[PDB]
Amino acid sequence: HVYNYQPCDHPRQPCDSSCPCVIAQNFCEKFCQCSSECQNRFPGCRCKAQCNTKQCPC
DNA sequence: GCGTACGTGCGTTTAAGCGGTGCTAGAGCTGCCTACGACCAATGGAGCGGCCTCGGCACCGGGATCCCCCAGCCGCCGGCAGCGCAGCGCCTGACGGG
Repeated sequence: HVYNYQPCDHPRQPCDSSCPCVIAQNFCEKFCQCSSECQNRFPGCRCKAQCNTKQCPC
């Protein structure tokens, strides 16, 4: 069930299980209204050599 | 489960052990003489107290390793399953015998 990303909006709600990204089984993008503390956002892709291999989580 | 090496036993054999000398070295003691450490009275300054000021170390923050981990990756190889086959014993021909 691959779902197209949708910007979840949480003006006062937390990034709860009601989060559209959460229910969509997908990470919250930086375009989402989930704050800079949302735990569903991607962490940052710090693969030193090249972000290109099996060790690269990305 | 393997296996060796250490316990048990036997058969030499030899140095411990006993009993015996014989010695003098060295310990024990005494006599006597000296010096050296305790004691006493003085003296000052080394040591101990009281301030009291810088920076060595503490602490931080950040960047720098660097081991630790492990899937990636391949080599290897052996097992394994499949395939081709080598050899044999029987099967069965070739041909004279029965």
